Amino acid sequence: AATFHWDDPLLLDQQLADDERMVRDAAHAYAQGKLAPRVTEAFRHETTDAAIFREMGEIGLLGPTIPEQYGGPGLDYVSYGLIAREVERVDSGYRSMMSVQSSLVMVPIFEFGSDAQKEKYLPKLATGEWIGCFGLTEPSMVTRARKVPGGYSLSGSKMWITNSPIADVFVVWAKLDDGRDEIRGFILEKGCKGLSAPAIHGKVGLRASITGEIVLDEAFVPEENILPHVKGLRGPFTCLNSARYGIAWGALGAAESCWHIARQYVLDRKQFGRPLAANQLIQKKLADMQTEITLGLQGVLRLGRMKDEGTAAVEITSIMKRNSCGKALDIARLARDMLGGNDEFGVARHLVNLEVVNTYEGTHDIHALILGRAQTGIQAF
Amino acid sequence: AATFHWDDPLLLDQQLADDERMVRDAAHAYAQGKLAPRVTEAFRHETTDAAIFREMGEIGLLGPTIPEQYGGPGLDYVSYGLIAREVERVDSGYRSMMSVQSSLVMVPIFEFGSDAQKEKYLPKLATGEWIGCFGLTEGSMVTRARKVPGGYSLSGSKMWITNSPIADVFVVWAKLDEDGRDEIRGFILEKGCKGLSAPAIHGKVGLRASITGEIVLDEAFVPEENILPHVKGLRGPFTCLNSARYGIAWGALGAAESCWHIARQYVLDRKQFGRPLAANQLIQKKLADMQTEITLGLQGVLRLGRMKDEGTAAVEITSIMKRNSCGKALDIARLARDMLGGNGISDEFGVARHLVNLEVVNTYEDIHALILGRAQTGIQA
Amino acid sequence: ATFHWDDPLLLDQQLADDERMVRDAAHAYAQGKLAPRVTEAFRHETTDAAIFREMGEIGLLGPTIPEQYGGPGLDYVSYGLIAREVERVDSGYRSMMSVQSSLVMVPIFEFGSDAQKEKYLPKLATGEWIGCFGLTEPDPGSMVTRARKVPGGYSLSGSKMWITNSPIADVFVVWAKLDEDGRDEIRGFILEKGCKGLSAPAIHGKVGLRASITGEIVLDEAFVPEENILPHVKGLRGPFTCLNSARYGIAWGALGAAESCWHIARQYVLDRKQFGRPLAANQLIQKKLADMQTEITLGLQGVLRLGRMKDEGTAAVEITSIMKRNSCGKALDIARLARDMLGGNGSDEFGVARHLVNLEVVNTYEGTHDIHALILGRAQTGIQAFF
Amino acid sequence: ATFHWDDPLLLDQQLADDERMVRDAAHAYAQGKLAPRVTEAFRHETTDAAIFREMGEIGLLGPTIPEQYGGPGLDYVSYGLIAREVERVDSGYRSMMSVQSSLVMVPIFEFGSDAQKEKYLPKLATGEWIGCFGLTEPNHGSMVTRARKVPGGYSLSGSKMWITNSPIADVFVVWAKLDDEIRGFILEKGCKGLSAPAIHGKVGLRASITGEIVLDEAFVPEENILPHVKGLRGPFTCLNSARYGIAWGALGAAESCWHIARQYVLDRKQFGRPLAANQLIQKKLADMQTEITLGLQGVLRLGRMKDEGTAAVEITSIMKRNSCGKALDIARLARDMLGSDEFGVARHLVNLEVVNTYEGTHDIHALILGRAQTGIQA
Repeated sequence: AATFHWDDPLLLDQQLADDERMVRDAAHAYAQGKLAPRVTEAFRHETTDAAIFREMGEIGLLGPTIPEQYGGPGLDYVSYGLIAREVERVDSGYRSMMSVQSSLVMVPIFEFGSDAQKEKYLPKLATGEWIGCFGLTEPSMVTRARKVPGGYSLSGSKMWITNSPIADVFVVWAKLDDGRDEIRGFILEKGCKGLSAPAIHGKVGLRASITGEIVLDEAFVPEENILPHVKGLRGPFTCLNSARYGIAWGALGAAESCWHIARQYVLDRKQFGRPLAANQLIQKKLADMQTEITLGLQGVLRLGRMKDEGTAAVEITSIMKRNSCGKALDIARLARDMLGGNDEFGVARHLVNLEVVNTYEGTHDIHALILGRAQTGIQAF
Repeated sequence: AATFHWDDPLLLDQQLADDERMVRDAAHAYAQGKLAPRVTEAFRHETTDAAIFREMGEIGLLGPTIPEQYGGPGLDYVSYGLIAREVERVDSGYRSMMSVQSSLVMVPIFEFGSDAQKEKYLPKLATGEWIGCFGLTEGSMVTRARKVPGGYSLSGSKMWITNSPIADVFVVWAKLDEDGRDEIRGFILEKGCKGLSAPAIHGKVGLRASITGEIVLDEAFVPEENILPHVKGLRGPFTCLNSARYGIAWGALGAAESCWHIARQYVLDRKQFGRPLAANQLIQKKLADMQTEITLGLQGVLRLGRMKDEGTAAVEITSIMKRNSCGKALDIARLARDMLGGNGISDEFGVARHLVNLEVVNTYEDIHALILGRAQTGIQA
Repeated sequence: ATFHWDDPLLLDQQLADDERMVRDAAHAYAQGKLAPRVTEAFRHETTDAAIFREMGEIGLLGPTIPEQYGGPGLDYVSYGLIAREVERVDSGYRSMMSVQSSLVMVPIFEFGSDAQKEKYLPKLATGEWIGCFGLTEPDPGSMVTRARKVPGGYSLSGSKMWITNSPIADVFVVWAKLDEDGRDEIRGFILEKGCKGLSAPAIHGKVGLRASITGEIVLDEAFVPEENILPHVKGLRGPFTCLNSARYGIAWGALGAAESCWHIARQYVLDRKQFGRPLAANQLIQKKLADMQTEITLGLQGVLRLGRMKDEGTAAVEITSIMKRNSCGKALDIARLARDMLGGNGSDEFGVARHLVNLEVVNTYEGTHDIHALILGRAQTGIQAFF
Repeated sequence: ATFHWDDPLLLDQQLADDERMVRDAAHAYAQGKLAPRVTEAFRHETTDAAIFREMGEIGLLGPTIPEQYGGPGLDYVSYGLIAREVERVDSGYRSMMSVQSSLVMVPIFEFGSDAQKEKYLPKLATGEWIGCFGLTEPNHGSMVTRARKVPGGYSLSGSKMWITNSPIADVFVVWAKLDDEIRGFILEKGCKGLSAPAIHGKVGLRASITGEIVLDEAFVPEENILPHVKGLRGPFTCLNSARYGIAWGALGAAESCWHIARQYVLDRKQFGRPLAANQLIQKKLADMQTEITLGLQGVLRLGRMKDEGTAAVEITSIMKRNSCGKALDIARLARDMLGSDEFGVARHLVNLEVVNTYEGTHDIHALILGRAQTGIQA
């Protein structure tokens, strides 16, 4: 008769290749060892210790799928997932910091940049010497690029850019007018005249990470700084799609923490002679947590394997990001409502983080509509 | 480059061996061909239909995991599930009939029986020549076996026994006191044997397409050669139930898919405000939830099926999958029912049949939440 | 003061003495005459047309219709109360009644000529004449039933589907488009049983509402004299006023079916044991019982207050959306809750299963759960989201 | 007739003229004085005991207490409308007020001596004296805080936890065992052996100052024990009265979330139109509207029943449980709609998460109600 691992019912551990398991082990060791002791004060006062980029770099956690050639650790998509799951187990803020370097900065430069851009930027982003941000979202994009001698002059604002006040490297999307008017990507650097990055304070969720603007006022960008190999929606969206995948895995790490913190709490606490764990209702909730996490992980894992094999279409990412974020939130709320205080209150932190996460990279509802269109051939917006 | 399959987002078809695809397609052809034309009649009138057993036996779908040595098709657990899903895709009542034969009759005989019992019973059960049934419901059981000359005499009633009013072979579990210990033992019986009655139950709300009844034991004589020698206690009926719940977890997903596909076609065909129903955001969200929940549920039963084939699967996992599958199928059936208008005459009101079937299935035994609550906490409620 | 678990807010004390007496008479009739019928009627899909006369005699047909025309001249609160008592037994019987009242008597009274009113209403009040309402076709703006002017009146061709009472109806109120002067508008026409070109075949093998006979209305150039056209309404206003009336009684009725499933569930857990303990003492069971009580209790406050506002003419049509959506949704959740609490498979308790399939149709008829959400959303925002 | 999206059942029209005045009085104060404070007060867990002064001035404290003792002599419906308007701004503010009214003034008025009543009620009423209520103990009816008879007459030892208002209280209503039964004792700021230190770093209710009560053989003069209550009836009476106020207040918080969510979807655009054009959005809006609309009928009728004398205690269980659960769901719906003023919702949300869980995580009101239906305890 087989052992039952309640904490891994389907033995995900045995579904992994050994280098994958050991990437997971390293990320785990790092987050629990270096981020967990930081998290309570950092979230409380809204502090980001940028040395974190430098830290994840040293052990090869920045841009996991980027080839060794360009300074990356040359890992697969399953490994990218496991890393994100381990970092978010501690805090979603720290997962975002990492999501931005990997998917929103390193990925566009690798996929759409020339050989010189890749050689100049990727090695230093891989180590965390250089910190990246990604400028898409604005306060139908308005930000413009006008051809000038030597390159391009950019004007417009981006808003809600994580990493931007501390960023070395900016991947900015703007419309460039041929007679056709299309979306292009540009690489900018800290120090470029016309480039501002004011910080943003007061966030309710993701408070462990720092966010800001990118303000452009005729910021000169040379010819060698336009991403040569992409035009239109493809650029920004390939980035978002990569990020959603890590977010799919990450939210599940958050969900596991809440689940474990709830589980221990009811083992520990008592009402009317018995530990809370004796309660029938309590056991249904714990069974719900375990079930949804268990299925979610098979979901993201399978997506990882398909992405690795090139058989994964983009709508699968809607399923998993929507599912992980939605279920993680449900689990955080269940866990929250199981607590009677006003320490094990890390749960309250995970909860407000997940409230934000479920709102970014596409709402729960817009992902539903993506699946609805793919099922019906009818757009509902 | 990779195409999306709304009907199989994760490409489960590609996660199978061509072997298991052919087993799946064979069961599909049978069920759509032979069972589907019957079902509305059989459900509405709670008809007694037995020719299904030969039909599935001929094509080697009865007792899939029983070796060829005893007339079985020697298949694995993954293939069992695929067959069960395909039968339930038509009706849970038919899947039920088939579940008794394979899991609750051929399985205990094969596992706990003597060689002679195995060659007497299994090959006739395998072809459907003999219809089996399973007497458990009435650890604290009241049905009793007494030591007598040349064997045992049995007394008691078994309630809600599917296939019983038409069975040729009865696997009855009764308590036997001997030497001081009062353990649980299993017994084989045959049709038309003195002291044995199998009267029917009519007027069921669900599972109507399947004949159910009682087993009535009035000091019924059983030879020594008919007591299952290799099991006493819990492990006897538990083994069978575990096997059945594996099949059920797979089967409920089939019924869930029927409701989903029916609801999807219906909202594409039906128009309101000059516009297909499928154009509505509210409709699309529902279709996204159905697709999500089935897709994850199918990865769940796939993994478990692979884990059983490698002896890596603890019994608690089965509780996860059976609970999830049945739960989610019912929600989906309710979602689909609530999406339809009109009342009973169209094909789409196959949803209503599936619905009441699943209401029975979901409450037949929250036994599984508790099993899992205890597996996590150690504490029983 | 003590607790009434069955009536926490003592709704019984919020009623007027006449309203209370009207309720007890509806209770006495439903329990005495309808309860003994319902199990076989539902199982065999039989409707005893004699029910309509029984209902007529005691003033349950067109409760709000004036005594001039045979109605008992009662207030809206009393109408609701009547619908709750009938639906306590079966939604199929409440259906029969709400059709006669809101979908037949109401439109003739409100829109008809003096001549039509006196010709039709008294016999619909006694139940001598059975009515049915022809709007739904195989939303009303996309209607294809067509009336065309001929010498002496109109010719009607089209098809109506899922029409309760139609196979046994003496009176048919049929909605059809008529191009006239400038505009193609919706008109209501009265038809009698026997009329040439008019057929009402029954529909058989329903999943829900099996206790009420339902059918079609098939018009094949059926002649309608000028005297049979509702003179005093055009367009959506016609069908809608009737539906608003029907939804009000449906919103009260559904709480009746909810109450039955609640009472049945509670008695069951009082009787059954599990692991040596009465099912009643389980915590989760008590949570479900508390949810049922709460939703019913609040749902009743809602429909009563709606009842009051209508009687004093302060109620807008949107408040009917709230209470129809709420009563039906909550009643369905409660029916599902009760069903999931029982083991077995088909007895007295599987009266719940009857109430359940009934409520599944009810939730789906006279505007879906979602359609009423969208009426409410539009009223809150000024932006229509229907299409 | 005209439809009122924001008051579909015309609750205005169900209230007496003086009841509508008291509501608006509380509304005016809340929006005028409390709303401009709340963001900073909440964010930095600062409380301004001036609120007691301002509420006492306009008679919002102990609203059901007779004019004879300095209260406004109002009815239960009025208390409810007051709770609702304060919580509309913040659950923390409502909490401080609800302690003053239901957990201090009510037991003194109900169980006290005429002299205790004359000393404390008037100063509590004006908010010159700030009160608090000592029942809940660190780990725990069967409490451990005990009174033993000394010479005239009592010595109390024990601890009480999560006590709102304590670090700023003038008056302390403590429940202790004495033989063996539960009794209430009045202590005042200054009594030797009595300490009320603050609890900092709360997730929710951050706008109400909270603390503990530590009694180290604190002496209570014999004149200070409540003479007219023994056992469970004492603390329960206070809790039942407070639950009633919370039942109204939770709806006020729910209303703000609904109104904030509504305006947000009206103001914000996506794909060329307002969010409010989305079907998924309108259904949420319709649910919020329905549950609030119904919840209000429920607490209004309960109010009228209290004023009549026709309400058992179990009804308060239905309404508190409903109001808190529904308010919390609505707050979460509202949170999940937002992409700033609007984030008043996140504050209402953390408040409602605390408020819903305050009486244990095992749903005591379901059981009270289940018991009441079956006759069989859980």
